[PDB]
Amino acid sequence: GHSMSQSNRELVVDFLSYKLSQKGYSWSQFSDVEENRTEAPEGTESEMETPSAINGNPSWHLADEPAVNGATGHSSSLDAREVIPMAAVKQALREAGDEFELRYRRAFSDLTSQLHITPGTAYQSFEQVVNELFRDGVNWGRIVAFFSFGGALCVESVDKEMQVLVSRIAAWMATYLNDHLEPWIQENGGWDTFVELYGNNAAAESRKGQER
Repeated sequence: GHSMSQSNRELVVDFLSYKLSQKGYSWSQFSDVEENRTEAPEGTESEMETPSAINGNPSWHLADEPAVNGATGHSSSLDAREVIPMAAVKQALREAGDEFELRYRRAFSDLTSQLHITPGTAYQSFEQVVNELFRDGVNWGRIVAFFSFGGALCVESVDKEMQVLVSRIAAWMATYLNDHLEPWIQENGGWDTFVELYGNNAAAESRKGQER
């Protein structure tokens, strides 16, 4: 709870909704909130019945097939006018985040049963499987593999009826940064520097003057 704990949490749900647009997932369950109230305490354990279930999804192949983009400018929505690394990193993590997982589409199959997302201790098992490819997460464009890793299990939410795991999979992904994963991030200037580094498409306009 410093100053980037809740600011770096909104940008995680931004690219998440852009990737669930091609899949066909309804984000109305996250806005209403009915799985984190009186549905299941700490998490549901009636979802995991067999390991031969969470490893296949009929909506895990929609990215490069339905009109693929070769990065022409995703930061054309203009969201860096709000200032602060929260709403400004919305399009910054879209031209390098949504586009990143749009090229190779989805190479994840048995990834749902690899980390296992069902109980409340699914966070510790998630940090072990993602750490295998997080050995080179020192660059601003290499840390994107961490966000796209926890954004591929959002399709198995409506398939296994576990809408409680999709509302917390993007929550612990943002808290992990504020925990101890912010060495070179806080050294430069949070995630605000990432907006003027990768997504400089909206920064090349030099704004206009909506303040004065």
